[PDB]
Amino acid sequence: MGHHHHHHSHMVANPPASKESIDALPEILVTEDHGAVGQEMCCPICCSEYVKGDVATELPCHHYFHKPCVSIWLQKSGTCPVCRCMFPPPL
Ligand SMILES: [Zn+2]
Ligand SMILES: [Zn+2]
Repeated sequence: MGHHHHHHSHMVANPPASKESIDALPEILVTEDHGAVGQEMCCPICCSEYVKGDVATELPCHHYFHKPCVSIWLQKSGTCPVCRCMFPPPL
């Protein structure tokens, strides 16, 4: 039920991460035996599936995405799309 649309969440906005902190994340080469990596078979950011050849990574809050796309997202929204937790992780 989306009757009241509070589109802008948070009173204070979350800052974007630095590339250095993202590049330091574990690089997971998506192999052909990996149709899904710790989640669905689809990378929400790309609305596309996981196949051999793409580069995945794991956010410290245990959430997998493609490194290429998450590196841009984290510097744009600085939040894990699935849990809305900040990156780098809050305290
Ligand atoms: Zn992706
Ligand atoms: Zn997360």
